[PDB]
Order: sequence, then structure tokens, then C-alpha cells
Amino acid sequence: GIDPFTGPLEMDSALSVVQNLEKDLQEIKAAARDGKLKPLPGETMEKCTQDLGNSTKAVSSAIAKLLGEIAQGNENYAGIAARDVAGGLRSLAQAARGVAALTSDPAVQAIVLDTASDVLDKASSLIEEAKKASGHPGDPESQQRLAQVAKAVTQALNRCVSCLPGQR
Repeated sequence: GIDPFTGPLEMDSALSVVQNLEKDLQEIKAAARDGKLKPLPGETMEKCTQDLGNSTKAVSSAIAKLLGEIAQGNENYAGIAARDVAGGLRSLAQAARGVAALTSDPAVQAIVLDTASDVLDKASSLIEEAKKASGHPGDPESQQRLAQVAKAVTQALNRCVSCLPGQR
């Protein structure tokens, strides 16, 4: 017993963060549906959508760090990058939910949150796969699937910024 696998536990911890992120927006989904949200127009939609785009590019850079090399047993960057994605996903979700709160149209509100939720959804399995890959001294299949799910996160991000209300 007594396993010293306490090195790359950052990924599992990051998974928890993302799983808290989905449940964060879970409350927000119901809230937006009800008509709660945070409709404070202090942050203008231009800024929220701008931040959303930056958040997108941020975590897109973060996933590239996860898809870089392989974590064999213990690795620090693997954990740091797992923290970096989590931060980007928070920023993503926070900007998206702001957009929904600023708009009064009961359609785009759900769409902006849904896409953000789809991001973290795929990002979850991104971390899940990475968790498994960290226990593999260079696994072929794990990295193949990891790359696929990484891009799925990117697609969701790109879809979120696309579904933003800009119909003028």
C-alpha cells in the first residue's frame, strides 16, 4: 500500500473544478429559465462577448499544453495545464452567463449557456482521458482520443462565440 501517486493529482482536482462548473451553470440554467440571472448591465455585452472570445483562445492554448508530450507517472506541466484549462473554462462560463443575463430574448439565453456547458462537458472527458493518460508511460490510443476530445472542446468554444447574439 501507500502509493506515492500524489504528484499529478492536479488533473483529478481540476476535474472536480469542471464538475463544479457544470453544476454552477446548472443552477444558472434554471435561474435563467425562471428569469433570475444577473441582469446588471455594468458589464456591457461587447465586453462580455470580447472576454468570451479571449477565454476561448485562453483555454484553447491551455488544452494545447495538455496535448503536449505525455505524463508518465508524474509530471508537473500536466497538472499545471489541467489547472489552466479549468481557469479558462470558468472565465468562459462566466462570460457566457453574463451574455445571457444582458439579453432579454428567451432563446439566445439558453443557447449561450448550452454551448458553454457543452464546452465543459467535453472538457470533462478531456481531463478524464488525461487522468488515465497520466498513468500511461506513453499510450498511443489515449493520446489519439485525447486529441479528438481536445478539438471537441475547441469546436464547442467556437460554437459558443458563434451563437452569441449579434443580430443587428
